[PDB]
Amino acid sequence: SMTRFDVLTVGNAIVDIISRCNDQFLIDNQITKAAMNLIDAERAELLYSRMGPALEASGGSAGNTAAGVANLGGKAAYFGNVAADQLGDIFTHDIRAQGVHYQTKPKGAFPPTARSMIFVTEDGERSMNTYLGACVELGPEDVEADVVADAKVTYFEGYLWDPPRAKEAILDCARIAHQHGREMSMTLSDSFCVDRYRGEFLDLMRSGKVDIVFANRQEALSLYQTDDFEEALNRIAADCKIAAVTMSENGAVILKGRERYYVNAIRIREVVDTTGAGDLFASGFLYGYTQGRSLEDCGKLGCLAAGIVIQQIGPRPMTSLSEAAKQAGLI
Amino acid sequence: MTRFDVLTVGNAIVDIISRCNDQFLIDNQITKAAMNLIDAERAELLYSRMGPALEASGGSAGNTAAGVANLGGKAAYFGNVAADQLGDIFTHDIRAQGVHYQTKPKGAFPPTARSMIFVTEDGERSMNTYLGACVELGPEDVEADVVADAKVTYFEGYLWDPPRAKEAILDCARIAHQHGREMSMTLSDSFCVDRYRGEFLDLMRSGKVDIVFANRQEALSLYQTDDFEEALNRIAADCKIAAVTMSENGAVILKGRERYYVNAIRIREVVDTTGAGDLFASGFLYGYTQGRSLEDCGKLGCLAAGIVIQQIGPRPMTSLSEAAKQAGLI
Ligand SMILES: Nc1ncnc2c1ncn2[C@@H]1O[C@H](CO)[C@@H](O)[C@H]1O
Ligand SMILES: Nc1ncnc2c1ncn2[C@@H]1O[C@H](CO)[C@@H](O)[C@H]1O
Ligand SMILES: Nc1ncnc2c1ncn2[C@@H]1O[C@H](CO)[C@@H](O)[C@H]1O
Ligand SMILES: Nc1ncnc2c1ncn2[C@@H]1O[C@H](CO)[C@@H](O)[C@H]1O
Ligand SMILES: [K+]
Ligand SMILES: [K+]
Repeated sequence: SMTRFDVLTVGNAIVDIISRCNDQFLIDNQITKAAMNLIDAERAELLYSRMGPALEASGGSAGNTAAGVANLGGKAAYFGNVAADQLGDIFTHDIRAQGVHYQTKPKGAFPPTARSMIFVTEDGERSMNTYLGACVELGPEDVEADVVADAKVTYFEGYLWDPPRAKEAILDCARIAHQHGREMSMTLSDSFCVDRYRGEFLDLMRSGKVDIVFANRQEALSLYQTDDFEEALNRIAADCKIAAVTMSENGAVILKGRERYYVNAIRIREVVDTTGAGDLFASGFLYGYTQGRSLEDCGKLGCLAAGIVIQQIGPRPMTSLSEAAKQAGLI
Repeated sequence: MTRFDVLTVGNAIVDIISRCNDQFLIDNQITKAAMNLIDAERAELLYSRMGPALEASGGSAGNTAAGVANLGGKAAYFGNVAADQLGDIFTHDIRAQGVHYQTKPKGAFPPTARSMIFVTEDGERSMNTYLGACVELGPEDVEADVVADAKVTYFEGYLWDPPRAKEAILDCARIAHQHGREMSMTLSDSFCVDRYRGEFLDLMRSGKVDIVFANRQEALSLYQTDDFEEALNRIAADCKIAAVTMSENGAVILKGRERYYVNAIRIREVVDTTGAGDLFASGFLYGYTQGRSLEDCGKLGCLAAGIVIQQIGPRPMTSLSEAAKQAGLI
């Protein structure tokens, strides 16, 4: 039975730069609200010059998910490329300190470590502005084949389709994972990311390279270019073995063939910062999944972790998810 | 018209913040509630044992300048960072708050100072500081026109650790007083006071410092006494104005024989005490440079301090001017 890892995740290694803003700031700066907005180095400088005093926290969607799995008690690993700089050192420290295996080697100091300027509005929504930096170097050379072979699930970001060579690494992961009887999972990441790579994402699912897909409502609607959510659910269920579809305050639904399992969102005192919600939903789900739990219980664990992360600043819970899961009887 | 209300001078530091259990401090021989100086090797070692962290611009005087600006006052800062990413963060955050900050980095080594701050379940903070580029702060960093044009110049007792910062401070005191401005200092930390007791007393008695900030522990340390009433009597005799904080018991402001007691504000929970004294000084000095009564200066200080301890991060993320308006202090 013994496997070295429950979950390997693969993504853009990013440090977040976080500030609260008013609604007008997003309009003035033509930032798309609630989305991941890619930016070049010049725009990164410009936006930073306009940003208020900030807090820094290690981020990266898949990075956050790996950290969450480790926090819950699972065995996690991560592939993602930073630079040999202070931001890279922060990223390396934080993920390793959480007890995630992280061994991707920087290639030099330039391009520098990716950062995302995340603007949080009063409603708690987050709008991200990401300079990919050293993420553009992630490639097949960064696949630790022994780790993929020894991970129950390898999970990756749709966001990896933006940098040039990351997709080649992911295809290598899929080959190795499936040769060793493991499963592959992806998140659709962002509705505009889906707009960019819709055909390629559908191909990953239909060809069986991806077994388990994570989406939110917006991403699922985007995937099929529909405004009919019921259509989106029917189609996603036909395109992948298992789909986990989140619906913000309305909880989540897990699909497997004709099976549907609806889960409620937890009670929130107040939505502080939604950054990381989907990532931590994936942590909870994948932790449950690799512990042999029912699909419903995987959904419950996802909703618990996501509800915790949106009540704090920072994309990675600072409290014990295992303790919260125990208190909730999810164990 | 004067360009600045408050110029502060201190060690420019980025904070690296994590919550820990009580045993961690014991295992690592970290003095609880204190500023613990560390070398580069110890910084690497402690970081290797620290959990996932959050980074936020810090530096005691940096936080104070940011708080004055937040309240609506006009603030400037002198402090030295390196030409590196942490220095860029520090530079951005203080300038983004509307603080004049023009100190030029001198190189990439030593790198920008950082302090690993461990917050225990009681909200207490224990700081472990590698001074880095702070050791390079000297007289060359004094913007004489800024000192000349600031109502109050305020500095950290912490500046007595790096080698040449005290020379910059003596130059500031000269310029400030030549232009009829006032000088202020904070005693910073009780162990810092133990290190520089005689020098601090000399700054006060010689008139180089006009307004002194202390907490209870610092005041007791200054006179090596267990008697808080003795410490208050003595500190009042040694400086023109003393502002002495007493944590949950508020503060007392002393001027000659005058004493003004002020209450702590009501709080939801002590999340992280980092910055409490810094922000008390922000509120006090903001009030002081707006011509407010010493009691109202104390009340502004207690408001700002009470806000900062209810959040993670040494610099309030909320509007202090709005809070002051709501509390009817402005
Ligand atoms: N292009 C990107 N790829 C992967 N993660 C990203 C991207 N932009 C922002 N993020 C991360 O998304 C997280 C929230 O899901 C943040 O912690 C942030 O670092
Ligand atoms: N407003 C909200 N209230 C409760 N949970 C939420 C909210 N927004 C997001 N979530 C949680 O985050 C997940 C992904 O958005 C959801 O499935 C849900 O569990
Ligand atoms: N040696 C030091 N000099 C000045 N400020 C410091 C020192 N060590 C820690 N600090 C700062 O003290 C602040 C809290 O008062 C923290 O934000 C931290 O950066
Ligand atoms: N427990 C507390 N409750 C309210 N205010 C506090 C507390 N601890 C410290 N402070 C504030 O911070 C200042 C410096 O410690 C005090 O004068 C006080 O105003
Ligand atoms: K969050
Ligand atoms: K604080």
